[PDB]
Amino acid sequence: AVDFSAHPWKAPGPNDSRGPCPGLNTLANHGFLPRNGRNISVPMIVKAGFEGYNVQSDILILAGKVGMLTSREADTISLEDLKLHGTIEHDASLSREDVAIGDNLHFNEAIFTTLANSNPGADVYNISSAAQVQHDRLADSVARNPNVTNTDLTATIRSSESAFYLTVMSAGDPLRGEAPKKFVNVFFQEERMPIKEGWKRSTTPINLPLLGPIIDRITELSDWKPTGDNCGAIVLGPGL
Amino acid sequence: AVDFSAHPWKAPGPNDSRGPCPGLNTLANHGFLPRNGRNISVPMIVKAGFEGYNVQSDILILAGKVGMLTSREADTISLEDLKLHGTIEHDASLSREDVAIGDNLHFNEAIFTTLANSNPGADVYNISSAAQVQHDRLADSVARNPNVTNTDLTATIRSSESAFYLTVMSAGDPLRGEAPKKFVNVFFQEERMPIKEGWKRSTTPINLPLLGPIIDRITELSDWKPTGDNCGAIVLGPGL
Ligand code: HEM
Ligand code: HEM
Ligand SMILES: C[C@]12C=CC(=O)C=C1CC[C@@H]1[C@@H]2C(=O)C[C@@]2(C)[C@H]1CC[C@]2(O)/C(O)=C\O
Ligand SMILES: C[C@]12C=CC(=O)C=C1CC[C@@H]1[C@@H]2C(=O)C[C@@]2(C)[C@H]1CC[C@]2(O)/C(O)=C\O
Ligand SMILES: *[C@@H]1O[C@H](CO)[C@@H](O)[C@H](O)[C@H]1NC(C)=O
Ligand SMILES: *[C@@H]1O[C@H](CO)[C@@H](O)[C@H](O)[C@H]1NC(C)=O
Ligand SMILES: *[C@@H]1O[C@H](CO)[C@@H](O)[C@H](O)[C@H]1NC(C)=O
Ligand SMILES: *[C@@H]1O[C@H](CO)[C@@H](O)[C@H](O)[C@H]1NC(C)=O
Ligand SMILES: *[C@@H]1O[C@H](CO)[C@@H](O)[C@H](O)[C@H]1NC(C)=O
Ligand SMILES: *[C@@H]1O[C@H](CO)[C@@H](O)[C@H](O)[C@H]1NC(C)=O
Ligand SMILES: [Mg+2]
Ligand SMILES: [Mg+2]
Repeated sequence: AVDFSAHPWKAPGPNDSRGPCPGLNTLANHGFLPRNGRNISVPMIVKAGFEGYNVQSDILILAGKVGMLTSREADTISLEDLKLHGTIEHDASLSREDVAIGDNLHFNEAIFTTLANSNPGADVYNISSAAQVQHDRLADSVARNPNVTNTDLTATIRSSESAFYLTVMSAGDPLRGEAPKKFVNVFFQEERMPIKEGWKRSTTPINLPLLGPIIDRITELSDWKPTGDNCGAIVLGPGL
Repeated sequence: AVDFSAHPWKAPGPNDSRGPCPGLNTLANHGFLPRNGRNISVPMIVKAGFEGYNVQSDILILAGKVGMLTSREADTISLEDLKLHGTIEHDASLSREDVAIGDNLHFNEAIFTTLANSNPGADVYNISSAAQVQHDRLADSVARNPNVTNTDLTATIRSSESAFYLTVMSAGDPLRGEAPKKFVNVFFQEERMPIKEGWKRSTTPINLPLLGPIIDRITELSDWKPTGDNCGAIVLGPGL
């Protein structure tokens, strides 16, 4: 049971911390996480992701504790902290620029155009369109960023993020790996749950067993290859 | 106010969780951390390390949050969880065996002999002896472990651990980078604060600024070289 009327969307104020993740930013914009985007713990993320999206603790504990590395605090982050390049934040994002050549934090409409224009002739994004977008975004980074980092780990994270927008913003069973364009576009562009537009929280739990085959299929269709060393080493904290 | 007399050493029972770290095990054995070694958060580690050893939050937050990755819980570990190979736990330990050829968890006297016999003719261990021990322990792993991992990261972690025993178990200013053998031996062999033997908590804070030059000097004197892969990629969670 969750009451979305008790969780209205509100635009972030000037002192509200927001990060590179539309998932967490949207939860904050609805007060499932603190609207100020600060002093956020893994337990808070677990609860917020469950209440807002029906995303389960398996993925949120795993990703959450990696995310905690990005702050200087014992057990919390600000959402903006997650911009730390090379922990989770990576090149060839769907809606942000690469840090070496631009802003790796804020939503960018020109970057988002690739996703927005994907799956022409359908009213949904799906696994094949998501894979094509990942292929095109990586090619863009390889072309324009001489410092691009593209590893097994970044590629897996990227497919996980695509799987997230396909599942959390779904109309039908998230298993199907497709989501209305109208829902996904609001998610990214406004960091809002598209309630007025007809979206409802999944009644099916979204967990690693559900996401895994979607992730693997997106990767397979994306015609991916590693770059350089292919070293999957994360940055372990800020300012090292 | 911290009262060391209210923190007696007690040997762990068979179901009290202990890990590969003598620093955290000793805090547990004195009740600065829970004696059962479970349900331990980074704030708890920060407070325990301050109270017991005068180790500051900078290093304990950084290491603590990496250590949290080893459990399946949102914000706690058991001490035994820290044995997870390739997060922090590494080959060429001072007092444990390499996981591929033995027990990477428990104190082992035969391994410890190298450290115990270091700095002949003196009643202290110091930076040069610590470096010699690291050189010899790595050589042992290269000789006997077909799955040996030796990277910049493991080498740095090893120097950090040597810097910890030299500073936390010091008699004089921890700056000096030397510790009585009688104190360090009790620390490793019994995971006890050597209070009866004359040890007292440092009155000087032990933080990254203090440890950094000690760590770097231990590395430099150890005649360390890359041997293979050199990708400092940590394991991000259990059972992946
Ligand atoms: C709650 C469900 C979640 C959803 C639905 C979600 C969704 C997404 C999506 C779609 C992106 C890609 C943005 C892009 O490429 O432009 C993303 C990026 C990101 N997410 Fe999440 N996320 C969730 C949870 C988390 C958690 C728990 C963390 C914890 C650290 C996190 C950290 C990030 C980071 C750092 C990025 C930036 C990666 C990059 O594009 O460079 N997310 N998220
Ligand atoms: C800050 C939180 C801490 C975490 C998460 C942590 C974790 C660990 C881990 C996982 C190991 C095993 C590495 C290996 O040898 O394979 C280790 C070793 C060690 N730790 Fe800690 N530690 C912490 C704090 C401390 C403190 C405060 C001290 C102070 C005494 C300390 C001293 C040591 C020493 C001397 C070793 C080396 C043991 C050996 O090589 O046999 N640690 N630590
Ligand atoms: C992408 C992800 C999930 C969504 C997100 O926004 C941030 C992250 C960062 C950590 C990722 C995580 C996963 O989805 C699971 C990953 C990708 C993990 C690191 C390795 C991992 O645990 C794995 O090897 C199997 O999935
Ligand atoms: C080993 C350590 C501590 C324990 C742990 O589980 C994880 C790490 C990784 C990063 C280490 C950190 C330190 O303790 C301080 C170090 C070693 C740092 C990298 C360089 C460093 O910041 C330094 O002081 C000298 O270069
Ligand atoms: C909350 O975060 C701020 C930084 O935004 C930090 O100064 C403060 O100590 C944090 N509080 C905790 C311990 O949760
Ligand atoms: C990119 O790599 C070059 C070396 O190839 C380096 O000199 C430069 O500083 C890097 N730039 C960034 C932004 O990391
Ligand atoms: C995605 O939709 C397009 C257009 O409707 C279709 O051609 C394609 O086969 C779909 N892919 C998947 C994986 O369903
Ligand atoms: C673990 O610690 C938390 C926080 O103090 C507490 O609420 C919980 O009940 C504890 N669990 C156990 C098994 O003791
Ligand atoms: C360590 O002690 C030995 C023996 O007393 C001495 O020869 C050596 O120079 C010392 N090294 C340092 C760094 O103090
Ligand atoms: C360890 O090394 C042996 C011998 O080279 C090899 O057969 C085995 O697969 C290795 N195991 C690991 C942990 O990779
Ligand atoms: Mg990015
Ligand atoms: Mg070890």
